[PDB]
Amino acid sequence: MLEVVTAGEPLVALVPQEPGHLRGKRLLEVYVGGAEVNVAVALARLGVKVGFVGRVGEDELGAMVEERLRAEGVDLTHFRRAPGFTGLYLREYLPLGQGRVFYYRKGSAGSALAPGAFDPDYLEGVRFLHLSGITPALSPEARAFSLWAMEEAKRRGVRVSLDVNYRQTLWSPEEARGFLERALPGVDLLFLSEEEAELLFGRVEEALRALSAPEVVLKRGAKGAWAFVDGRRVEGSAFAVEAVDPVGAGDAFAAGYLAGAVWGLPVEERLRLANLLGASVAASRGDHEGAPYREDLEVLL
Amino acid sequence: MLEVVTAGEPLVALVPQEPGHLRGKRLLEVYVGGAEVNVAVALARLGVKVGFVGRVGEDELGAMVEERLRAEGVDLTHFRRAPGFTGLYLREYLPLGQGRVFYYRKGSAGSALAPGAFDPDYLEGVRFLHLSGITPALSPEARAFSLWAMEEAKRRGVRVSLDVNYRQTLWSPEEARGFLERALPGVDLLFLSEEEAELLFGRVEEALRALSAPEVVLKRGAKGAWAFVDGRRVEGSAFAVEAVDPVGAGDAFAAGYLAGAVWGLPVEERLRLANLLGASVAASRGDHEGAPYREDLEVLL
Amino acid sequence: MLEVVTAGEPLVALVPQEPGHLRGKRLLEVYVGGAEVNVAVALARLGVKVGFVGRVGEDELGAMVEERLRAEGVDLTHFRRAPGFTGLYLREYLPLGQGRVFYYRKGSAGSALAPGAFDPDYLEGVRFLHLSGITPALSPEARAFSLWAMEEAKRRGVRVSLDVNYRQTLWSPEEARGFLERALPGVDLLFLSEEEAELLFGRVEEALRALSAPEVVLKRGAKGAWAFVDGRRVEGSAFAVEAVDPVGAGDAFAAGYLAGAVWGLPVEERLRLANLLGASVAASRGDHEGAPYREDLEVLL
Amino acid sequence: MLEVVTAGEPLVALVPQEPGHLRGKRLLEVYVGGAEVNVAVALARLGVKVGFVGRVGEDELGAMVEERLRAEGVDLTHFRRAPGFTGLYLREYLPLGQGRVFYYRKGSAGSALAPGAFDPDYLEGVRFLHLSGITPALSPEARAFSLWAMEEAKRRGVRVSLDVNYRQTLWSPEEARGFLERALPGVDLLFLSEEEAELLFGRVEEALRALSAPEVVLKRGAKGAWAFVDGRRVEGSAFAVEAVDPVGAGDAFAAGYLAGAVWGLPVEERLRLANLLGASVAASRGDHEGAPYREDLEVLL
Amino acid sequence: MLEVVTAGEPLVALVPQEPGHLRGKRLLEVYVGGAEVNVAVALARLGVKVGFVGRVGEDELGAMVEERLRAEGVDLTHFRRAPGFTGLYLREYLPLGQGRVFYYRKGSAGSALAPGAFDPDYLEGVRFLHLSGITPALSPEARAFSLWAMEEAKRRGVRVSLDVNYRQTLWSPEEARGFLERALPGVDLLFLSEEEAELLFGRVEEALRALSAPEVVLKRGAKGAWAFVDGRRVEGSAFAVEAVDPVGAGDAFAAGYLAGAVWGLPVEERLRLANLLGASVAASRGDHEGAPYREDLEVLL
Amino acid sequence: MLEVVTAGEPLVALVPQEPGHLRGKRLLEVYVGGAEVNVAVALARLGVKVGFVGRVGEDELGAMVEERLRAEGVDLTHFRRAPGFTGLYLREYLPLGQGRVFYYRKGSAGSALAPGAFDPDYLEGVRFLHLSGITPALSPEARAFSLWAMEEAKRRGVRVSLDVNYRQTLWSPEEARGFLERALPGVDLLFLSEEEAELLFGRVEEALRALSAPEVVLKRGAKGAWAFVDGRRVEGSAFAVEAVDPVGAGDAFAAGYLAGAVWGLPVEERLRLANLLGASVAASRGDHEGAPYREDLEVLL
Repeated sequence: MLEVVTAGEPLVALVPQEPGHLRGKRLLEVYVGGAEVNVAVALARLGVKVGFVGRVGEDELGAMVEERLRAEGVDLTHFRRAPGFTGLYLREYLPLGQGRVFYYRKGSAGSALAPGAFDPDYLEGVRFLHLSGITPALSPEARAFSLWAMEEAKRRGVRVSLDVNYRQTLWSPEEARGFLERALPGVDLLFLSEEEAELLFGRVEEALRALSAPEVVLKRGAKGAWAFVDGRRVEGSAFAVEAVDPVGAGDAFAAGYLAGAVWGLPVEERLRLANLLGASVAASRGDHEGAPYREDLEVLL
Repeated sequence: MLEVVTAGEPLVALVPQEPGHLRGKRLLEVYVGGAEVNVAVALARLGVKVGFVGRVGEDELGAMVEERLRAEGVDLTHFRRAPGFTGLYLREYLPLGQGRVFYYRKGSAGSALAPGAFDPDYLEGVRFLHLSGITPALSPEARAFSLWAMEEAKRRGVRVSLDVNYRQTLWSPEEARGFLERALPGVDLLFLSEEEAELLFGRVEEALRALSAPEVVLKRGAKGAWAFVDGRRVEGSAFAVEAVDPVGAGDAFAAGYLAGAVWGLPVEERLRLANLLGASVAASRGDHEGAPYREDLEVLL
Repeated sequence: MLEVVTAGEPLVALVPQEPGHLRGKRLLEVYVGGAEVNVAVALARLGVKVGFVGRVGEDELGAMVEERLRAEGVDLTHFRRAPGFTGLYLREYLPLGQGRVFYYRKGSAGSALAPGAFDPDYLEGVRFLHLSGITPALSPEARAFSLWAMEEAKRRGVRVSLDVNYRQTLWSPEEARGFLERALPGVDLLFLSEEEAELLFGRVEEALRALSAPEVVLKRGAKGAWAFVDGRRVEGSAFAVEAVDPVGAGDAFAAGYLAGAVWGLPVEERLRLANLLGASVAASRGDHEGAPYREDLEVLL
Repeated sequence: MLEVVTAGEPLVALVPQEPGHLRGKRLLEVYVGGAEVNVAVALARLGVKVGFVGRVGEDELGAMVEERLRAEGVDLTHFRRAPGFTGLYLREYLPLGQGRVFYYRKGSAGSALAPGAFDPDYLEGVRFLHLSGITPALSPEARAFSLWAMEEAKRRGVRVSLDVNYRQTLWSPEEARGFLERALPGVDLLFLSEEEAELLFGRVEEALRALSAPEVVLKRGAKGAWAFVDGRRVEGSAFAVEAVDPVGAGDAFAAGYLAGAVWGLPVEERLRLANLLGASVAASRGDHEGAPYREDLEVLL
Repeated sequence: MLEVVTAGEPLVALVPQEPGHLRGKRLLEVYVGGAEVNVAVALARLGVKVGFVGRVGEDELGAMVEERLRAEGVDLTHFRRAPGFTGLYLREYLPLGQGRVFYYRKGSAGSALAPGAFDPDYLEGVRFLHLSGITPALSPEARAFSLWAMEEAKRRGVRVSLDVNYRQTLWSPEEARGFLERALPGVDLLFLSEEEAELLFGRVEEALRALSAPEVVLKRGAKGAWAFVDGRRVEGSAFAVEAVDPVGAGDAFAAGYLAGAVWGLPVEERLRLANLLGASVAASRGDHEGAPYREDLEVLL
Repeated sequence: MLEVVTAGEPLVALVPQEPGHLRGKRLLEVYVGGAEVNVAVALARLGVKVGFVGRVGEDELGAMVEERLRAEGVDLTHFRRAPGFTGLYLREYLPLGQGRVFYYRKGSAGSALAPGAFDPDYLEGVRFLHLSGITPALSPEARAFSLWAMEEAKRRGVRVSLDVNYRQTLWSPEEARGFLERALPGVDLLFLSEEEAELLFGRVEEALRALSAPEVVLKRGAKGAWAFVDGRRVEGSAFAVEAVDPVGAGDAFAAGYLAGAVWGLPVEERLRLANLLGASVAASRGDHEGAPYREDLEVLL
């Protein structure tokens, strides 16, 4: 039976093989990405029974997504190729670090997602349903879907996990704020970064007061992070490693924290776990390439 | 002074390094393409003073187009990066030959092109203005632009060359038909393929009766081609070479025929020339990679 | 429900990117191979519901096999990683064509395969069970397994297909002969090459008299091939294409013929089909890379 | 109108894709380089109207230089291919850092450069004329040219900028010294490194006393640098970044400082700017690959 | 005349081009390795007359080993291809550093090595005979060979150098211990790492008391190392460099220390030398790629 | 004992990975070349004991030559790195076939070669001494050396083989002519191409009358070739294979013919042999890459 279920829009990442401006490259590497996706994979790699829900176009890129998911062991009960196209994007990491991103996903088969996108009973018996603030920002359908989705998970005694992920590209801090204030009630687990808190509540302080979910984790760059449960605030291990491709650590981290919880581990181990994931993906090129496999933890144990 | 002026939407081609389904590749080569573009380059490579008109987004891909054009020696007097994005596409050539294409260009800065896109006086003194049936199919703006453009060329005693290039993706054979019937009057030189004639007039025969422009050249796959001028019909050299990447020979050919004319060469040499170009580009990976340089003809002479 | 079930030892192919002696290369491409495997994939790619049975080590190479199979859509109900290692091999194609192969598979987790390796009921309702003469040559366990396996398929009204594939490396023509004579009784469909018939019966003639299975297909290099059913002998289309990497066409072919039969097609179409597969894989680098997908036939139709 | 004009000998760099001895590599990357060139590009990339003066052979490598310059937007009014060959060089960066260089430029079309190499009126209205101590070291022609050149710039109210760049390969510290003492009078802006000062004046102290130009900037490795204007000595930001390919930062830096001045920015910003450039190029493979573009500063602003 | 002679089993390393799990790679680089081999090369590169003794299969990989050795200048008087196969192995370096290795060498032509494997007179006049604790761990033949070998070197006034190199894969700490206690008497020079001392004597302290050879060097990670001669304990330069591929530094180091001794240099220089080697190889991909050449020291001098 | 001895200047070839103008490439492959060198290797690969004589600079490229030669099994008794640099060149193969070459070898350590370059006794007992018309064209030293060299071979009963190889780049048809007329007397075996005969004697007919050496072989493109011995004229097998990189077949061929003779084979087999070599190298990228190994002939036998 599935332990975790996530949902979102899959995207294909195109990335240069080395730092520098995209304008100058002539060879791009192809990777499969998408927050929720990055997360499903990570979990899948750790032995967690997880299912992904989403759509992709009936194009070669869609096929690729599917193969990849299927290969990783993700449950695609409610995932399929549909008329339309698959969203993709181009990335570029500058020498001194200033990255920039370009999207080509508006109107993709995957950005459809509307309430009822799958059969709710799917959620039954499941531990968690994870989502990203990116999905609801795509379209009003999605927005609705999202609300609908956790509503249903709640209704089924399924824990709702949410990684804020504010994309200025998709919407305003006000809209984002509006969304959250409407959504928070149904959230049990929330993932957030400092910038995001600052950028939407002025200070990482107010944000906490406002968004007081049962459990909230705050990513704080390389300064570890803090977990907030039972009025308690455990701090996580900070990491002195340099980013290779920090483009998916955020998701890896969450996944990591998720796996811990799914295994009913003390907040300390969950964090520990989460950085471990984040670290690994950050240390590798690709959205979720670098995500470790269960047997790795085992040896590392 | 410019001898030739072409206009269209530039696109960035992404192509696998070897036959096979895109879904399986993980490394894509980056090339600059776009019918009119492919043509401007070819000519440029041959010593022809040519100018390109069009727009691209203010993105790294746009920058790339520009560098490439600039490097080739194309006149960019009326070419520039503008707000928006640059259109791109992914290609894939199957083992047995069934290729398939995926676009990501709708709404691109380059698909804007509306009448007056540049200063008409530019056209002055110019020998030819070349266009592709792809441009007017992009948007009504373009459609209008096209008409406008040759109108202006005509008005300036500039020869109008047109490569049909019917894209089913952009529109219907009816619309295409409608366009042509309205445009033909102002065409002096027309490039056409058998399938296109068949696909829009039932037979390569009727098409000829209907579209009787001063000079018409019919591409007939590897069976050479025929030139129609002065009620005469010269046949061109057929070529027994195998295609590597036939994705731009059509343009190369045209360019080739154009260079010939610009040099006031007998229809025989123009054809000869045209196949030569087509052959070379077809024998090379990339949209217009393979286009020979003037000094090459010289040695080949 | 599964239409086809195959079983064998998966192997990882390491191959230079271009002709020449392995001793000189410094970059090897990694491919997944193994007769039965190559076949399962081909079918899988064609829409056929097929399942693979076998084992691989608990190593990164094993993981790779699995991902690949899983991605292709193969049923792995009775496939898994087990203690031990994964067999692999290095290939090398010489300029003038003299290839040579090096194995590193003896004692691999995959070469275990003993009778009962999976639950026989799996076979139920299945059309065919395919095997290669390579498997029984690996070990006495395998040898036994093989016999056991078709015994069970027979017992379930499942058609037994066998591709001889004599490997001198594994055993002698006598042993091979011994095996066949003991196995033929249970074979409904047999795939064979001229050299193999010559090499084990003196002449491609005697081999036929001796190994008279309900249906036998003889691969005859580029001279087409012959099908023997109902005392009839249809000849297949010969192919004038040059081999790129002929290392798996043999399997592709079989798969091709299998798909045809599974679809209940006239022997003529099955052959036609088979060469088509063989040709495509032969025209591509990699063991089964080049295997076409169902939708390809469709366009080709 | 041109804001900056530089002149020198263009060279083609050949570099291994990774650290190690050249003797062991078998694949070399091709880059366009040459102090003055590296600088023209950098500026060009920043929006500065700059022109380059120099010669290259009538070879494929020359053509390459030209394409590259042309693509970057450099004014080639007085740049052209001429009989002869194009200078090139091979580089190699060792694991522990000990690099070594090999030249193949003696007698190149580009090392000709003699007084009058271009029309002086070109210089008119221009802000600065930049040169490197490498040029005059090439040949007595060049040496003369150099003197001639700034003489002419002076004569036109054009600021003379000079990056010492002592190459032991080309000449002795005495000759270098001799040159400078003869040239300094006409220099308004001088770029220098500590080693060079030490290596030619014993101490970075004496060098300053001796070479007291209106404005002098001293590169001091990663310890920032110092600017000397109006008896004042501003210090620049030191940078804690590791060199990827420090082979052109020196030029990038200068360019950077130049752009600042051209924009009439306070010495502080000029430095800031200069390190920024240097840093970026140093963080990238290639002579001037890594040089940022104007719109980058903008975002970085 | 040979100054140094080493002996062991050559192996072919297969390594991914970048960090990550082997299961995910699809391109592996081919390198020649094997402790003793890595060492012979290093020395060879430094101008030291050294000879290698060992066997490899009559396969393409064997040929490769030979070419490589031959190219490096190693004396192969008693080295040859013999029936059988060549051992090889696959490596994989994880993002966070946890490497893992996979062997395919059991039963290789090279693991034969039995007493008398070569003519003892070879050893005559030689300075040192170097060995690794890996060889005797391969097989009882080898084990015997080893003992035999230094016995013979001793008998010829040849210094015996031994790099412990405990491989848990080959045997137990007890067996290893047993071996050493039996071998130490004939050792003049011993190389050891902290872990190994800890892992076989509880503490790096006891190990020293137990294994008191004339000269013993203890590798201590990046904390330099200590040399033990004449009741004295010189400490070596610690190195603040990050490992690229630390897979052969251990050997490089030893070689380095060997070259020093062969040149009769003070222990200080020998260490200095040794780290230098280790550092260089560690800073490069490949088993012994990165090993510097004599003329490099010269420039570095 | 050496069977063959050749001498010349080694050069490093830099070549694009695919057809097209060098100006556009950005990645060049590194190969070791040089007529005589190409030949020594070929022979070496065939089991022939051959020695090479020549010099290279004390640079990383020189080192490379040496490793390569050494790895191939060539006798370097009289080969060494000397002060100076190593000659190199860049190649480029155009789509339609018009290749062009660029040298950077004038004044190289290797172009020194003067009479007495090695000890004549080396030649003793040797079957043949092979040379190319390229060497004497390099410098008057070389020119003298050449004469000197065969003089010495003659004096030692060593057969003199010469491959004309007229390089217009090095000298005039007159000088070439002058050289030959002075050298022919001492030639026993001469290799020549039609163009060369035409280009230096008007007709392939006169050339034969003029240059009547004991044995002369005329390369005639793909139309086989003719051997002239004992007033007889055997014709060789023509080859219907397409050139990949025809840049060294000429040498391969010669080598091939040489091996035959060294093995005392009938002129028919020598030719047969020669085309075989030429074909193989022509079918491969690189100067002599593609040269087959003895064991290959064996299988091919």
